[PDB]
This record gives sequence, C-alpha cells and structure tokens, in this order.
Amino acid sequence: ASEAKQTVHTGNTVLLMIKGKPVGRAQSASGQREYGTTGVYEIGSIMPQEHVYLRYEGTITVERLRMKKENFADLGYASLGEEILKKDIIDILVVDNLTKQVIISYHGCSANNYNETWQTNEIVTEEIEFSYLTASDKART
Amino acid sequence: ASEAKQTVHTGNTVLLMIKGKPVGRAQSASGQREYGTTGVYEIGSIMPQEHVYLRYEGTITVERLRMKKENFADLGYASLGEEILKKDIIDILVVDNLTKQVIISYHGCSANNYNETWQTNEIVTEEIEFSYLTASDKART
Amino acid sequence: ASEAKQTVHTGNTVLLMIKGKPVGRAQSASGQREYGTTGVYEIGSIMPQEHVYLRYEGTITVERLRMKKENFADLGYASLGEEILKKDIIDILVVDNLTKQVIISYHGCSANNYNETWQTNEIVTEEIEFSYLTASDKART
Amino acid sequence: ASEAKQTVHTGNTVLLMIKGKPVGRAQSASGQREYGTTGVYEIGSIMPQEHVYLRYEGTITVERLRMKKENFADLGYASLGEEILKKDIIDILVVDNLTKQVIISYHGCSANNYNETWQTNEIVTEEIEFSYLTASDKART
Amino acid sequence: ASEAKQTVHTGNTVLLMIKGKPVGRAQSASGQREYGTTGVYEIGSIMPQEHVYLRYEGTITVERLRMKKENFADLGYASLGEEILKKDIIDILVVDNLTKQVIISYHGCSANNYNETWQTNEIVTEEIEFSYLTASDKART
Amino acid sequence: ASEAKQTVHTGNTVLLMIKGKPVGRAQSASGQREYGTTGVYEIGSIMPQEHVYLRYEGTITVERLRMKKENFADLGYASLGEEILKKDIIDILVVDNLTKQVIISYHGCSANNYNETWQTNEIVTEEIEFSYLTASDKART
Amino acid sequence: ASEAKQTVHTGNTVLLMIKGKPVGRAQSASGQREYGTTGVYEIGSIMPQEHVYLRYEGTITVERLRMKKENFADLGYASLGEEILKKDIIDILVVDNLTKQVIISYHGCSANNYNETWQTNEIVTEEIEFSYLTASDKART
Amino acid sequence: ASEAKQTVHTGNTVLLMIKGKPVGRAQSASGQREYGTTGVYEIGSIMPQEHVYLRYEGTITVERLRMKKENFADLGYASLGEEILKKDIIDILVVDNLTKQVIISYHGCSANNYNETWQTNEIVTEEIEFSYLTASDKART
Amino acid sequence: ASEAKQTVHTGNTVLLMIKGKPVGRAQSASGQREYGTTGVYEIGSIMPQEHVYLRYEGTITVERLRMKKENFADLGYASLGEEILKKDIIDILVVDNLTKQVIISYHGCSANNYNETWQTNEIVTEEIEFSYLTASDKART
Amino acid sequence: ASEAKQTVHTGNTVLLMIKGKPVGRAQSASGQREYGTTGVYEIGSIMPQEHVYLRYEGTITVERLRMKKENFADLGYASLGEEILKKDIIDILVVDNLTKQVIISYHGCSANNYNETWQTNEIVTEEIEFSYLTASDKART
Amino acid sequence: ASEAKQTVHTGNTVLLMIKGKPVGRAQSASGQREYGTTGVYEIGSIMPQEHVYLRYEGTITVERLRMKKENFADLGYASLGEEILKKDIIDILVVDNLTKQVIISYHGCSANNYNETWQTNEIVTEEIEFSYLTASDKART
Amino acid sequence: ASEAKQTVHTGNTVLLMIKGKPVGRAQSASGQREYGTTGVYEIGSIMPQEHVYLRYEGTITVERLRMKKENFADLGYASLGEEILKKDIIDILVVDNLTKQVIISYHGCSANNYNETWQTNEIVTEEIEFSYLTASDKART
Repeated sequence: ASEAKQTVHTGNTVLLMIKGKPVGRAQSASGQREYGTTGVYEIGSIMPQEHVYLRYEGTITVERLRMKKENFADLGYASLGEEILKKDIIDILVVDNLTKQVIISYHGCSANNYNETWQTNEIVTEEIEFSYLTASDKART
Repeated sequence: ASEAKQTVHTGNTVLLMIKGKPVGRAQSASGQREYGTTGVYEIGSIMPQEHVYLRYEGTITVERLRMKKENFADLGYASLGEEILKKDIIDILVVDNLTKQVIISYHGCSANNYNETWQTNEIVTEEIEFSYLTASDKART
Repeated sequence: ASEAKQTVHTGNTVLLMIKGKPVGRAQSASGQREYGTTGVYEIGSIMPQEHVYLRYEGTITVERLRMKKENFADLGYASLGEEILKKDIIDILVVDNLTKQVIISYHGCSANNYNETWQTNEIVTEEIEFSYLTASDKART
Repeated sequence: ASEAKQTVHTGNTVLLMIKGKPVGRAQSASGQREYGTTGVYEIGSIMPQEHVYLRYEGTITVERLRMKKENFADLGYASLGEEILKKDIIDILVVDNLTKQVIISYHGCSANNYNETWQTNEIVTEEIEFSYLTASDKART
Repeated sequence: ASEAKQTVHTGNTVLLMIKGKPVGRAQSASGQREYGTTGVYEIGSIMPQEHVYLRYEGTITVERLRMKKENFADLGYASLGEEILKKDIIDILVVDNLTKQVIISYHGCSANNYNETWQTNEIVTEEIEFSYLTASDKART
Repeated sequence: ASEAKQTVHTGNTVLLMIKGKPVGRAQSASGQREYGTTGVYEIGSIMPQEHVYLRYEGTITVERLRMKKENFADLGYASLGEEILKKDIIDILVVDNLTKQVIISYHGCSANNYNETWQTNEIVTEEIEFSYLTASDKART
Repeated sequence: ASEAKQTVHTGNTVLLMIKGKPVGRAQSASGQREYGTTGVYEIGSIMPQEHVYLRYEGTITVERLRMKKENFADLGYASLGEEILKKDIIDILVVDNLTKQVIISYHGCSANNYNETWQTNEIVTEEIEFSYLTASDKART
Repeated sequence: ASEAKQTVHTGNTVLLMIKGKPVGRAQSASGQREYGTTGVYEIGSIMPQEHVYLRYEGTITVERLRMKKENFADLGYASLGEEILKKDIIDILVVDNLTKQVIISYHGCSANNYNETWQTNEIVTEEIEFSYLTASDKART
Repeated sequence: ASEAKQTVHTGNTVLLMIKGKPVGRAQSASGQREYGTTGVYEIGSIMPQEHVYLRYEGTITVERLRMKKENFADLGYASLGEEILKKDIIDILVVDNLTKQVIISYHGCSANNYNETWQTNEIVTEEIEFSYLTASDKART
Repeated sequence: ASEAKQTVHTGNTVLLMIKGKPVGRAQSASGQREYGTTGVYEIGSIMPQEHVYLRYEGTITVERLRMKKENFADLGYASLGEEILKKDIIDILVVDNLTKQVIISYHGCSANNYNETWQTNEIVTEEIEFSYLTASDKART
Repeated sequence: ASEAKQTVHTGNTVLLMIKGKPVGRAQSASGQREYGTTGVYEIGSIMPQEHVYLRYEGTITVERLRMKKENFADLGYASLGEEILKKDIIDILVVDNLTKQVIISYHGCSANNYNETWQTNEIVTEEIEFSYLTASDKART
Repeated sequence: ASEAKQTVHTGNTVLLMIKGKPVGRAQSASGQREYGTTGVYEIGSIMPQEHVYLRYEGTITVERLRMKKENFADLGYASLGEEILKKDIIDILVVDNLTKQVIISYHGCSANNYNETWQTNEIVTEEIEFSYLTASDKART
C-alpha cells in the first residue's frame, strides 16, 4: 500500500529527467526496441536451426502539455527549423522519485518528428519522438 | 487557476492569426514535422553508429465551421479552381491571446487539400491542409 | 440564434440542387480536392526550396434515402448499366436556403461508383460518388 | 374567482378533441418539445459565441381510463398488430371548453407505443404516445 | 353506477383466461407494445418530414399468488430447466366476465423470464413475462 | 423580521421581468452554470498540479401556470413550430421588488425545450428552458 | 381459512433446507431466471417471425439474520478468502412445512457475492447470492 | 406515416426474390458498382480535360440466418464443392412488397465467396457474395 | 451534556471561515475525497496482491441562503461570466467556534459550478462547488 | 430473551476494534465481497456447463460521528493530502463484546475514499471506505 | 418457439463433431470459401462478357476454451512441434443435435496455425485454423 | 465450481515459470505458431490436390507490470543494449499451479522486441516478445 514497500513501479514513483533537470507536466512515455531477430533454416529441415541478430533499433516517445516557458523548444531540445542541425545528441533519463537512482537511460537520443495540437476546449498537447543509439540500466558516466 | 498564472497553454489563451487577422470559429489545429532521421550502420557493428538528417517536412492542418462571409475562399486563402496557381505563399501565426506575442510561426504555407462537409443536422465543417517551408518561434519579419 | 443573423452555415440553411431542382431527403455531402502539391529540394539544402502544383483532383459524395419515385436512377443521374455511356456531364449546386444564391458549384460532375443498402429494420440508404473537372463559388453560367 | 374570469386554465376548462369529437375520461396529457440547441465555441474564447438549432423533436402522451366501447382500439386510433401500417396521421386538438377555440394543435401525430394495465382492485388504465411533426396554436388540417 | 352499465372496465369485470381456463388469483397484468417509430429529416428542413415504423416489439407481464397446485410450473406454462425448449407457444386472452367476449388477445406468446420470491410474513408472489408476435381484439388461435 | 430589513431574499421580494414587463404567476426558476474545470497532473506527482477552465455552460429553467392570454406562446417567447427559427435572443432579468435593482441578468438566452402538461383536477403547468451565453449582476442589453 | 386447506402458500408453510437441514431465521429468498429470448425478423415483414432461446441464466438470493453459531461461514456455505476455491457445489431446496415435499430445487448453486452489515441499534443482516445451472420441482442430487 | 403514402423505401416494403421465389429470413443486402472512371490530362494543363469509363464492375452481397431446409445450398444457389462448375447464372430481383414490381434487377449473378458462422449463443449466420454482368431497373425478360 | 465538554462536534460548534471572515447563513457543507485505489493481480493468484494509489481527487460543496449584500457574487468568490478567468485560488477553513482552531483546511480551491434557485414561497437557495488540490488539518496559506 | 443467550447478534454485542483499541461512536459498518463468478457455455448446450471464479473483490465501509479528538485523521487512519502515500495497511476486527472473540477480520485494508459532511442542526457525520485483500474469521496479523 | 419447429439453426441445435466424437466447450466456428471468380472482358466492350472460376480455397476456424484433458493437443489434432508432419488429414463434421445428421462436412482438413491465450482473470482461450480440400452437405463415406 | 474438478483451465490454475522460477505480476501471455501450409494445384484441376508444410514459425509474447527488483532486465532475460549478444537461449514453461506439471514448454526462446510504457496515473507496463525453435507438451529434459 505505502509507496515505500510498493513492489510495482507507478507513475508517481518515477521522474522524467533530461540533462539533470526533471521534465514537467509529462503525461506518457513509450520506449520501443528491435533486435532484428531472424530465423536460419536448412535445406532438409522444416524449423529454424538458429536465431541471429542483424539490426538494432530503438525509439522513445514523449508526450507533454505545452508549457508557456518550459516547453521543448525553449529548453533547446526540440527544433522548429534549421537549428536542428546545430542540436547535439542528448540523453534522456528515467529515475526513481525516492532515491533518484537511474532506472532506464537513453544514450544519444536524436529527434525524428515533432508535433503539436491545438483545440478549442482542450489543453495544448505536445508530442515528440527520439532515436537513441543505446540504452542501459545505469547512467552514461 | 487564473489565466494569468496558468502554466499550461490552453485553447482560450491562444489565437489563430493569418496575415495579421484572427481566424474566427477555429476548432482544431494540428502541426506535424519530420526531420528524415536515418541510422548509419557499419560492417562490424550491430547498432547505428550515427544518426543524420536527410529530408525536412512540415504540415499544418486547420479545421473550422464554414462562415457565411469569412470562410477561407472569401478571404482568398483557399482555392476552388485554377485560382490556386495565382495564390501566393502565406504565413500562419499562433499568438498568445493576452500579450499577442508569436508562439509558433509557419513560413511559406502552401495548400495541399481542401475539404468541406455537409450534414442534415450538423454545422457545416471546413477542413484544409497546408505545407510550410520553415517554422520558427518568432515572427518572419 | 435566429437563422437570419446566424454566422455559421448549417444544414437547414443550405439546399442541394441539381439541374435547377432541389435534391430531396439528402443526408450528407462530402467534397474533397487535391492540388498535388510537391516539394522541390536542392543538392546542398535540407528543406524544400519551393512548392509546386502538379495534378488537380476533386470528388463529391452524396448520400440519400432511396426515394420511391425521385431517386437518382429515376432522375437519370445514376446509371445501373450501359446507359452510363449515354449520360452527359451534370452540374451539382449548393445554394443558400434563404437567398437561393450559389455557395459552391461543381462543374462537369462524372459518376464513379453507385451503391445501395438494404436492411431488415432500417431505411434504404443510397450512396453515389462523382468527379468534377472544376469547382467555383458562383454559377457556371 | 369565477370560472368565466379565471386567470389561468384548469382541468375542466380544456377538452381533448380528436377528429372533431371530444375524448372522454381523459386523466392526463403531457406534451414535450425539443429544439436540439447546440453551442458554438471559438479557439480563443471560452464562452459560447452563439447557439443554433439543429434537431427538432416533440412528443405527446395521453392517458385515459379504458372505455368499454370508446377506447382507442375501437376508434382505430391505436394499433395492436399489422393494422398499424394502415393508420393515417391524425391531429390532436386542445380547445377551450366554453369558446371551443383551439389552444394547442398537434399536426401529423404518429403513434410510438401503446400500453395497458390490469389490476385486481383498480380501474383499468390506458396509455399511448404519439410523435408529431409541428405544433401550432391554430388548427390547419 | 351499476356494474352492468358501468362506463369503464374494472378489476373484477375482466378474467384472465389461458388455454380455455381462467387464471386464478391474478393480481396484475401489464401489456406493453412498441412500433419503433423513427423520424425522417431533410438537408434543408429542420423539422422531420415524416415518420415510419421499423421495429415492432411487445411484451406481457403476469403477476400471481403462487397457487399450491395450479401454479405455472404445474400447468406447464412456465419453465425451470431444459423443459423450456419443449414448450410450445400459447395465447393469453382477456375476456369480459359477463359476456366472455375477447377484449385483448396475445398470439404466439414466448416466455422471457420467470421470477419467484419468498418472505417470512408475506404471501408468496409469482411473476413471469412473455413475448408475443402480434395482438388483436379477436381470438384467432 | 420586517421585509424592509430582511437578512436574505425570499419569494415575494424578487420579480421575474422579461423585456421590461414582469412575469406573472411564476412558480419556480432554477439557474445553473458550469465552468468545465479540469485537473492537471504530472508524471511524478499524484496530486493535481493545478486546475483550468475549458468549457463554460449555463442554463435557466422557468416554470409558470399557463396564463389564458399572457403565456409564452402568445408573447412570442416560446415556439411550437417553424417560428423558432425567427425568434431573436432575449434577456431574463431578476430584480428586487422594491428598488427594481438588477440582481441576476441573463444575456443571449436561447430556448432549448418547451413542455406543457394537462390533468383532470390540477392547474395547467407550463415549463420552458433557455441557454444563455454569459450572466452578470448588471443589465447590459 | 385454515392452514391445512389454504389456497396459496405463505411464509410459515415453506422451509428453506440446505444439505438436509432447515435454514433458521430466513427473512427473504428471491429466485430469478432468464431464457435470453430474442426475436427473429425478416426483410419484408415488420413483425418478428418467431422467438428463440439463446442464453439461459438464473440466480437465487438468500437473506438471514446472522446466527451466532449457525451462520453461513461457520457451516462452510459462504466464503471469506481463499477457501472459496475449495467450496463444492450445493443444492438449495424449498420444501413444504407439513409434507416436506420438494417444491423448488436449485442444482449446482455457486456463490457470487457475500454481504454483511452492522448497525448501532438494528439486528445484524446477512446476505448472499448464488448461481445455479438448472432448476426443477423434484430433487435429483 | 402509412405504408401507402410513404415516400422513402424501407425494409418491410421490399422483398428479396430469386428465380420468382422470395428469400426468407433475409437480413441485409449491399450492392456496389464501379464504372472505372479515369481522368484525362494534357501537357499544358493542371486539371483533367475529360473523364472516361474504362471498366465496369458490380457486386451484390446477401446475409441470411441459415434456414434448416431453405438455405442457399438446399435451393441450389450456393455451392460447397465442385458442383459450383455445374451451377448456371442466376438473376436476383428486389421487388416492392405491395405491387410486386421490380425495383432493382441483377443479371447474370455469379458466386464469388460463401461463408457461414457458428456461435455458442447466437443464431447461425450465412453470408454469400455474387458478381453480376449487368443491372437494370426492370425485369430481364 | 454541556457544549464545552461535548464528545462530538455539532452544527453550531463549527464556523465556516473564508479569507479570515466567517460565512453567514451556512446550511450544509459536504467534503469528498478520493484516492483512486486500484488492485494488482497476478496470473497464478485469484486474490489481489496489493493496492496502489493512482488518481487523487477531492471536492467541497457549500450551500447557503442567498444573502442580500454578502452573497458569493458580491464577495467575488463566485463567477457569472468572463470574470471567472480572473479569479484567484482561495482557501476554505473550518474552525472551532470557541478556540478558532483549524480543523479542516482546503488549499487551492477552484470553482466548478454555481447554482441558484427561486421559488414562490421558499427562501432563495445558493449552491456552489469547488475543487481543491490538497487538504490538511492545519492552515498553510 | 437475555443477551447472554440471545440467538442472533445485535448492535451492542459487537465492538469495532482497530489496532487493538475499540472504535467509539460507530453508527454503521457494511462489508461487501465479490468472487466474479462467470458461466461456461457449450456450443450444443443452452445451459451453462459450470461456473468458475475469476475476479475477487471486497470492500468495507465505516460510518462514525466525528470525534473531537479521536477521529480518523487524528489517529492517522484516514488521509487528507500527501500523507496517504505513507499510510501502512491496517486490519479491522469485529469482536464479540463479552468474549472478545474475533468474528470477522479484514486483512490488508487500503483506503479508497474519505467523506465528511457539515449541517446547521445535525451531528457531523464521518464516512470512509477501505479495500482489503482477504477476509477471515480468525485474526492473523 | 420450441426447438422442434424452429426454422432457423442456432448454436444449441448443432454439435461440432470430429472423428465421430463431439468437441466440448466449443465457442465459435467460422468457415470461409473462395471460388476465385474473375471477369472476362473484350476489346470492344465495357462490361465483363463472362465469369469463370480459376482457384478454389477453403478455411475453417475453431475457437475453444482449453480443456485440461480434452484439448486439441491431447486429442492429437493440434501439433506443437515436428509431430505435425506425422499428422494425417482429418474430417470435421457439423451435425444437428436432434437427428445427428450431417449438415456441413469438411474433407481433408489440414492445420495452418495454432494459437493459445493466457490472462490473469480470464479463461484460457484456444484458437486453431484448418484448410480443407473440399466441403459437402453429407458425410464423406 | 471447485478448482479441483474444474474442466477448463483458468489464469489462477497456471503459473508462468522461467528457468525454474515463477514469473511474478504476469498479466497476459499469447503464443502463436505457423506451419506454412500451402496448397498444391494441378493443370486440369480447380481445387488443391494436396497440402504441404514448408516453414515452421512460433512466437510467444509476455506482458508484465514492471517490478522494482524482479523485472526482466534484472533477471537477465531482457537486454537493453549490446548484452543481448551475450544472452543465451532460454526456455519458458507454463505449469499447472496445483501439480506443477508442465502444460506447454517453449524451447530455445530468443527475444525479438522489448518495450516499456510510462503514464501519469497508471502502473508501469512491460512488454516483450520471444521466438522459440520448438514447442512441446513436456519438459525439455
């Protein structure tokens, strides 16, 4: 019941941190990875003899409510124009709210698409996707 | 609570302005961008060595209730025929309702598709999409 | 509130007229257009240099409850067989119910598909689609 | 005060007349109408800019003590089986007892449901509901 | 007034007869019917042009004090287990006590649910519901 | 205490005035308003960070005894048929009986539904509902 | 009349017996059954051609005053925790007080919910619900 | 209201007839046609110069509840095996229930797919599709 | 017993104070809170392994007799129109009548709805609802 | 009869004890449990073959008069703000007044909602709800 | 109503039999067939001249609740590994529950895919698909 | 009813075991297999002459709530980076909760994709997919 002895991670127990600063108003984060597994067959066999890895891929998606002064564009993470070429790789960290320890770390994140939504009677929604070279359970350094 | 200290942008706090004039009866606006990110691999590696940008794309979609005298066709923004070729590029601006400052600016918007809907017991719905060369957080000039 | 000063078009304020005669029991009408916009890139650029129009397309869809004596086949608009080849181009007009002025005019409409639906406990539904060479905000003549 | 100069209508001052003949033993009669009002909102305004009418609906319910020889089924106003399909539209008129002037008139009434109840020691109750197209204070059919 | 010349029916003037035998200790009986009326609207008209019938439904509910030897289960009208599949359709007739003339006749009644209740200091109540195809004022089966 | 120095308002101290004339035989009047408040949550915080307003709504309901000559239909405030489309917006004012000062003012009221009821031995009841854009304590139209 | 020749059953003439022993302090017992009757319609016929049975359901509810030593938990009929998984199906029999003949028998009863209530100045009430497969007027297990 | 003067076709007003015999338990029928319309462009034009028809197609789908003795296989319309090759072309007719006149006629229907569905607690559903060479508003002969 | 040593609180021992001033003529006040508790289940265990908190919610409702000069609108606590956007968060405090000690404190209250009612022979009733972020037994703002 | 030999429990014979101390001024306590029973059907059998348990649920509700110094908030059983996350699971025990034997024991109770009410001339009412994992007739923690 | 005279097949009236043994706990069965119909055109024609059959296909899908001792793998119908190659063709029969006569027979069924589903609080679901060379309305032998 | 005699497997009756250790907080497991069945045709035939198996495939998907200390990454089953290449093949076993006997065994499972989800007010969700060379009803050794 109490957050201390809870055995399953929940939203309030984790914080989205980028470059050592928490991300405010974060709503949902989805991370996906693909090892490019393929099956190896044989002339006189009907089942795969072995499975091998050929290509590694990874993507992390973040959704937020567009802040007035702390949105991605203001923080320099998102790019609306040619400044994307000037942007350097960044690391996205997910840490426990209690101990601040790193749970999942994304290394070399690179933006792929950036989207914003406006509606008459709803809060402004901000969406962005990144591609990371590698992921690890500890900090990069 | 009060609109002055609100930290998250909402619909009522922003205005859709085109050529210095607000857009009336605007319902929803969706903007999307693509940096064309691709992964670079190596002969003796299983993960991307680097990520590069190859193609930049951007689209802005606007939905409105068809005004009797202030719809896109009357304002000269939408084209129903060969007049599209005579239309020059236009800029779409989203500004804060309070300070009128520009939040997101679309430069060189060009129409792609134009749609209208009619129903027996519903308000006439107008939809249109544009493609912009570049986007920035400040005014073009 | 009153229909006279209403600023947004609604279903009751417009009439679907074909060849100078209103279309009865009309339920929904959807019109779509495509300008075939494409982006022009450069060898040493990452963003489109210009946008051009290459192909113009347009389609109008009409849905109705199949009348006993005033359906499309009886009026000579829809074709159930080889008579389609004998059908000449027709113009579809949408006019204000009050002033009868033309709001949107479709020129050279040509049928593409014709469908009908029958159900045990529902009204017979009639659907048809047309392709028009050009569209304008005024009458053809 | 006296009935001839009463300020408001009462139960005995109104007679339910159908097809030129009064309806006997009428216990209650509830008439309902709806205009389907909807609000129109704007991107930059929290308040609704205006209201419009999009769906008109109305119903009339009549309750009576089941007459031995002058009930709805005998008069042909109600239906129990296939005969419903042969029933023509009827008009229900509410007229002043003294002057017989029409107060509320229902045009094009169509039956929706028919209900009956039997009890060991209570008077048999007859209920029926109708749907009408338009209502007016003066008879027109 | 006298029963022989009473203006309306009452509880003791109607007998519930099933398969040629009266039903004893009947407490209540509610018959419901529905025609599934729907409105037909037009693009240019707010009011419904006409109403049509699309779904006919009807139900009859019977409540009784549970007879020691003449309850529904003993007579085979109700069902408790697999025997429901072997039950044939039955007709429920409401006839005048004096003349035995048929007033309301239900054809093709089919059981829907069967309910019973027991209490420490109240008479056992028996309830059952049936669904019939068509109803008429004259017996036909 | 005396009416002139009563601490709170009562039934007879408020007069319902429409278009400069008091409304007679008013029985009840319920005014409802809604701001559509919604909570803003954060990934790392269970509690809602702040609340914002996104959907403003309001309605006013009026109940009266059906006047013989001064009911809503006669005054043109209500509608029974096509005349609803020609009805202009009206303002409902609640004023003090003595000083006639405006207490609650409704601007841009639009009818939603109109209801009537008839009974054998009860006074005819008239009910109607309206939707207004904004409300204020001082008259402005 | 005398109990020995009473026309209908009453509260004290029926005993609730479970597993060969009467249930004491029974206050109420409601048995419900459903056959899932559905109508079969045809394209050219408004009326339902016939009715069929597709979903059989039934439930029995028992209410009692919580016995100090002979309540459901002590007898093992109810469940509070993991012991529910070990409970075998039981049969509930309603028998005549005098002749002990079986009137209503429930086969394969399975517990659905168990409820209890405590109050400062009211007798403790015990409630429980069961689901059975089939019911019959004669015991078979 | 009455079926005689109804202006919109409904399910009960039409009958599905094949080879002069009505189809029982028909639920839904959907017919689709395609004229293969294509646009003709020009070197120095941005809009289609003309529209032409290149390919004619048509399909009719029928859904039914599988009859015990009058399903498609028994009638010889559907084929479960090699007998399909022996089946000759058939004509499907839709006629008004009142006058029996032909509304839509399908000529040279040929089966394409045949499907059946079975479920634990639902009526058996039968589906089949046909392809017809031509369609007309009158009988083939 | 005496008020000074009463075992439990009562109506007159609690004063509703807002912004340092007591609220007069308070009739009722209901405070609701919710933690959004959810159960965590396992594949091999029927029982819920543990419960966690995922959605915190709370509301406070206040009912009063509409003061002539000290109602919510006059004090600026409620809103009728655009002024809602300018309303700052307020705190509602429940304090002991004698010691003025804070018992229940609501922080960051935000209005949700405002309701009023008028009747011919009843005192005017004022109702309003607020949403607060967190609650505590000691004042903090 | 005498309390020492009463056949059933009553209000004063049960004491609500939490963490080894009785709960004073308890007015009501309702405990609910659910097993999520579902029926298993077969293709060829209308009746359900068997029933299984798939979702166990239970809740306990406690109502009390708000103690001045021994209410839930003071004892730390309830929560008003962030302190809910720090609350450990607690067990609620119902014991006999005389022998103190445990009758119903709730294990792992977790708060769901907390409610309070204030009125001008009524005793303050305190309500709270808890969710527990398993229940037993003997204490185990 | 009764199963004997029912005109439409239902689930309970049919049994899924494989190799002379009924399939228990069957939920849904879906069979599909394709005749590979194609249209034949002509140089100087706009409509198909004839329709021919080019390829015959058929598939039957069966869904069940995974039995502990009578699932497909135990019966030798489904294969989890290389034993599929050892499996011989099987015939699936659907027979009337009453007369046991064959309604639809699948000849030479061959498995294509086999799937199983597991969930925390739902019954285990088993799915499998087969391909049959031919289908007939009678038994293979 | 009781778990001992239950004939259909359920979630609580099975355990997800990997490398001899149960998997905690498992929510759903889906396994799919494909035999690559293809039809063999003949020049002078319209139906497949025989069916053969050409390719064997299999996939198992597991969903869990991300444990703080027992998630896949901690157990060494999932890989967030280059450590995937160091991971050896693993076997996933599904066993009966009662007898611990193996029901379905997956041999040589190899990871394909790994995903995690984060949300503001929902439990962290973990998803992963594996590919296995073979499956059997008994243990590998």
